[PDB]
Amino acid sequence: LLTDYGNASASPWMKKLQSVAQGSGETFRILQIGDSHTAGDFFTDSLRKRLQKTWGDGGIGWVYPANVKGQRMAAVRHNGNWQSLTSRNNTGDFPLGGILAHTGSGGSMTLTASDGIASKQRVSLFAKPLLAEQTLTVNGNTVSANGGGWQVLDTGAALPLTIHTEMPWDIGFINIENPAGGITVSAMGINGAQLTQWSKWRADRMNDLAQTGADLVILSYGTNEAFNNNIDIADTEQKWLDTVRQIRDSLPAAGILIIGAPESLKNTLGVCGTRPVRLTEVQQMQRRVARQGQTMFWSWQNAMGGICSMKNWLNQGWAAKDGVHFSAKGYRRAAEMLADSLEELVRSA
Repeated sequence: LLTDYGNASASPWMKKLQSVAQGSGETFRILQIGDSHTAGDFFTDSLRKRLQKTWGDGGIGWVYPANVKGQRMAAVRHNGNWQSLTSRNNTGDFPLGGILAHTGSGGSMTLTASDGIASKQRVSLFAKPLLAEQTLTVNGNTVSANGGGWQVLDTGAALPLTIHTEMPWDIGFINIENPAGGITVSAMGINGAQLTQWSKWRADRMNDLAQTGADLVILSYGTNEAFNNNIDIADTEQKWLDTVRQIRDSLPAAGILIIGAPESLKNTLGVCGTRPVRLTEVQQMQRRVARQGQTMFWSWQNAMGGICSMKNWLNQGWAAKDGVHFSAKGYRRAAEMLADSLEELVRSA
């Protein structure tokens, strides 16, 4: 299911994962950026809880600053008055991820862990104050911007985490990491999004990517590309290649993993017809990009059983009735196979 068009065993990220496996105390950071499959967190959470069992619970990772409508964090619950805005339907000075929250004056936000660890964790926030040297608090402690513009605030706190804002800030993803090291899986999904739609985010987004410290970047798109009947494959392929180059420039030591689009259906009639007219071309394009960019490629369609499988997963309670989105059990099933492949690769090094 997983093809390596690069050299995983000899790569710096692999060497770091192995060190983490031996309990070196580092944090190995997995960042899946994708569409609605990613934004639901069912696929990514399965991946989270499994890889964390295998190599260590490094903490919840990069999570939303607030509740996002139609999207889901499994590993944190939100309680506050911030308002999330997303690039799905809107414009904005978005940091990497397509997500920001206006806090307003007198703003307040608390994130409480669906489980917990209650000891002081490492905390970073993407954040942009209205005014240059402005402040906010985290569990009562004063945390300060330097200059203005988007930046990462580095601090430390225990969960539950309460952020107060006397005057307005915009806040992006927030990083929460166990200081004992281990694995984090971060889910940066936008409902309906395509990979080329990083262009909706701010110009310095690659600078943001560099600040996430991701050691493995998983790109999960293709579904919505496939639903554009007039997509230019040739042109799209370039922008995919160029996006891969940019990732490599900004995170020279990261591994890159491309998840080929799973089978989706235009309609659900008669032995898994009908596929979107352009699905196959997008799938084949993704593999080509993987190979040229020396990336890893996980075939989600093969993982399902190959062509004509969506109706079967549909019949099996693994897919939604729309033939495009999966059920919770469906995502957990698919993520487990990815996990399998990842552990198989590392075991093989």
